[PDB]
Amino acid sequence: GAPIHDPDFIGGIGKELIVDNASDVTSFYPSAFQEHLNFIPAPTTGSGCTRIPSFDMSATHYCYTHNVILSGCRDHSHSHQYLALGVLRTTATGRIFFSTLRSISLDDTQNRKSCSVSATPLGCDMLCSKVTETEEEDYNSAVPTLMAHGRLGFDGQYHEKDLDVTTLFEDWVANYPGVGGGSFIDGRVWFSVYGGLKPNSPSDTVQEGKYVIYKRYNDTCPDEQDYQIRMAKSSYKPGRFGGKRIQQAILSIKVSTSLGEDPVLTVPPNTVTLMGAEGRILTVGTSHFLYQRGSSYFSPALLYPMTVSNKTATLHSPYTFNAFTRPGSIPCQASARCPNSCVTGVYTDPYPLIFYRNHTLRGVFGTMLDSEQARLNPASAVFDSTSRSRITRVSSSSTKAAYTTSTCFKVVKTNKTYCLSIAEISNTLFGEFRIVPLLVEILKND
Amino acid sequence: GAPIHDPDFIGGIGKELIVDNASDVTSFYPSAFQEHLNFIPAPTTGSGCTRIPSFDMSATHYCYTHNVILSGCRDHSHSHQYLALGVLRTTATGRIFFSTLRSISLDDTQNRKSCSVSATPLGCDMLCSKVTETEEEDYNSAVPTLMAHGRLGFDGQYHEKDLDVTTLFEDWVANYPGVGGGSFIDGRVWFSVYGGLKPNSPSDTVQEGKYVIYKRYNDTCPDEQDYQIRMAKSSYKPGRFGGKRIQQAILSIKVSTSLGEDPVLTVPPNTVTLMGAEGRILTVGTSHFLYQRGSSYFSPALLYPMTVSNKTATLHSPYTFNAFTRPGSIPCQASARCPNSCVTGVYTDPYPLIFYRNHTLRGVFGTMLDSEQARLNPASAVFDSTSRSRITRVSSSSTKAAYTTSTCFKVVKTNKTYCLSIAEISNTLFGEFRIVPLLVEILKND
Ligand SMILES: CO[C@@H]1O[C@H](CS[C@]2(C(=O)O)C[C@H](O)[C@@H](NC(C)=O)[C@H]([C@H](O)[C@H](O)CO)O2)[C@H](O)[C@H](O)[C@H]1O
Ligand SMILES: CO[C@@H]1O[C@H](CS[C@]2(C(=O)O)C[C@H](O)[C@@H](NC(C)=O)[C@H]([C@H](O)[C@H](O)CO)O2)[C@H](O)[C@H](O)[C@H]1O
Ligand SMILES: CC(=O)N[C@H]1[C@H]([C@H](O)[C@H](O)CO)OC(C(=O)O)=C[C@@H]1O
Ligand SMILES: CC(=O)N[C@H]1[C@H]([C@H](O)[C@H](O)CO)OC(C(=O)O)=C[C@@H]1O
Repeated sequence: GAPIHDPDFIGGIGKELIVDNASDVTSFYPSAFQEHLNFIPAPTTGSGCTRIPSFDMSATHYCYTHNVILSGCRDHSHSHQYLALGVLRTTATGRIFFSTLRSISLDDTQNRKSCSVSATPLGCDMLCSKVTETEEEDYNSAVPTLMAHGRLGFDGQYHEKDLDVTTLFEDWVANYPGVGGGSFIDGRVWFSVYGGLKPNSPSDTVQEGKYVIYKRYNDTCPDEQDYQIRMAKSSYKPGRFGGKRIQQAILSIKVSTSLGEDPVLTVPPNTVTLMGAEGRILTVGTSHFLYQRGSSYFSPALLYPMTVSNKTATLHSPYTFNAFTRPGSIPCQASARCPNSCVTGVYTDPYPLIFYRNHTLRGVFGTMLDSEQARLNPASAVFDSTSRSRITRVSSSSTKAAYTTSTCFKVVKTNKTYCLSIAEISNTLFGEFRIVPLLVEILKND
Repeated sequence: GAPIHDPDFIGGIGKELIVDNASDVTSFYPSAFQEHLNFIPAPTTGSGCTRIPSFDMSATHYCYTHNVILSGCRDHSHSHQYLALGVLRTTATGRIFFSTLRSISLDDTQNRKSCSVSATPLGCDMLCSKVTETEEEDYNSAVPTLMAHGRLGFDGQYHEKDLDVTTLFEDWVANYPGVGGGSFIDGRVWFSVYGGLKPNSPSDTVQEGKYVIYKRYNDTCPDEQDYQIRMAKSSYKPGRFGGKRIQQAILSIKVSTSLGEDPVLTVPPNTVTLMGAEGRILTVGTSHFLYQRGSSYFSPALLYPMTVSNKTATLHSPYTFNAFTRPGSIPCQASARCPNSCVTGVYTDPYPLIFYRNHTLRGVFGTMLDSEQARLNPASAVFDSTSRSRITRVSSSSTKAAYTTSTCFKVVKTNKTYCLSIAEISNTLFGEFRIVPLLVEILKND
């Protein structure tokens, strides 16, 4: 009898929440922040660093995890992980609360990093990278980044198995997990991923030449056409890692009593994907979406529809929201409209919230950071391809923030739609960051 | 099969930690705060108020609870309690983390306040006072404060039974749990409760003329022996609650599947006890103590030796740790030495740490608010009968704070002793307070 959310939630997890062909996506907006049970551990010392939140939830249980670095967020020697496996429940007065059932600190010699979780029928699958050298150091590591598929079962026990990267990520130099969540689809769990591709490798050659240029809604990038093409053509090998091709990619693994069984990579064509970066594998109802961080020139939040057959996947022309920009360094700030070759941004995923009877997406929820270049002013709101709804603010004052990963669901019992935005926040006295789960109820005008 | 601490801990919970005869109690001291699994939920909204912690850990599991008011700590409207049942575990590296197994939000049609939890073999026993009026108002409500004995079972479910206060606390006008953890002894759960006595009632006339005068160690009170007796006599009828007799008591309930089964109140004779205040029932080894907050004139930490005979217990002359003082308010400041009438102070307890082979208590661990009147600057450390050891600070700046309670334990394996100190700390952005569980390893100078 494995852990399941309370009955008030059954049928309201990971499904298409608001199907309204009439009303305007934006008429829907986030209410003020709600007080729920804060299930994400805060730093217990003045220097402790807790970052990189990853979270997924299936119709039965939810998974969560983050990074813990004793000395400070800058130290990159060792560090452990925190994992949680729980279920949603309600109080007599119908308040909701994330009730973790298994809370453990996974800490041993091995230094995992940038890990992603996903709710599977066995427990909480986690995809990790185990590093020695720094990111910069590893991208030069001719040999591909070491990876391991782990899992925290309903029994509180943890087990993992390193994946044979010398083959799996053969044509790579660096290869880390998208940090965003993974999703379970057809007995398989699909994680996002990116990293470096060994130049001139079989893999590097098919992408060689392939580019793609997504544009802003109302801003037509001036710079001549020949200029834009060439720029994009190179936006896949930024100077940050010495021209190395940072390619997107999606890994799948068979979900069974054997961790890391039947892995399979799927390297989409840059003719459709953009510069590789952190991403999340979403699943709402019957649709699937690959979220990709805006680490390149494109600023608007993206969403590449995903389809699966066999053990591989297929991306498609991305859904986009212009109001959903992210802070980033010039020439790739929040308003950037021209293809360039940078590498910045921050993880801030959009959650599919409103569809059409024809099951096409329309509205999304998530937490952006209003600010051209710096990582400031968290902001929660509903977004359509163009505009933004009334917003709710973490703070009406300038505020330091980081990764924000959202997720919505409904309490059928109290017919209400809630959204969970796990946001990295600045913190005093106890470390650099506090990973707090903001909770909002989706309300609509009249 | 019930939950239980990893074997590395078995034998190191609720026992005498240090048995020394010559070593100076103060030669031991707290390590720098450690980085462990923050198991205490933090606010999630800008106004959420989380206060009044309560902790108790038996040889098998640990219980924890705190209160939560939505609109800010001053609002008296409604409120709900957060609960957690868990056990201690270790990582591959041998680090420790409090792994909670049952995490819930108790919120309903009732308002529970000033609750105290205790680890019973049936789960996590809780005692709360259900309020429908403010404290001042209830201290004038001829009738007794309604209460209930509840319990979060190992299965996750919570159950409670209202007590027949009109008979049980028949001689009281108000009565609440000491907020400080209770203890399980001889098949009954024991809680420290306090409140106001119904003037002229049997329970009240017997404490007539009874008092005690606790003096500081070095200092000496000038005042006449006459002026002293009176002051001490009237310290039990302070002016904050209309001269009512603020009384101290201990409630025992039988631990069984029937909640509230055969409870029994014990009202110690004021020839030994000071004015009624928040308390706690500690059990270290074969020794039972009673901690009494210093809401009256006596500044030093108090630990009343508690012996038990069936359903009733007896108290003895306290152990005073004259260095372990609390912030008061003139004339009852941290330095106070003469008997007076006041209802101030704060909750900051001392856990029985160091013992004589003859079981006599020699030293204690705790965290005091190192100030004279205001509630500022936390500070952890070992305390003997007269002085404080080296100190570990939350911060070296002026830091606002409040309640703090501590429990220590030994990791039999590496034979290392640790003290967990839960303290309400000042917080920013998210609520007026953040309850952070502090962790420290007790060290010996050389
Ligand atoms: C000067 O007017 C202020 O208007 C504020 C609007 S509502 C809200 C917001 O910005 O969304 C609701 C948020 O949940 C709240 N933040 C948190 C963390 O709970 C936010 C803060 O209160 C705001 O940032 C104030 O600093 O407010 C709100 O009514 C303020 O109280 C008004 O003073
Ligand atoms: C203020 O100068 C530094 O003091 C440090 C003392 S140790 C310690 C303390 O106050 O005991 C250890 C505490 O765990 C730590 N606080 C937290 C929350 O982790 C505290 C603060 O880090 C310090 O106080 C800063 O405010 O420090 C130590 O000697 C340092 O080397 C000094 O530079
Ligand atoms: C593997 C790794 O180092 N991840 C880091 C990531 C990375 O630098 C970026 O995705 C460029 O690849 O960025 C950041 C960051 O706060 O922005 C934090 C992550 O820890
Ligand atoms: C029942 C109740 O109200 N308890 C309160 C307690 C009480 O007032 C004291 O024991 C006598 O004054 O004080 C405080 C406080 O920070 O001091 C908080 C508690 O909420």
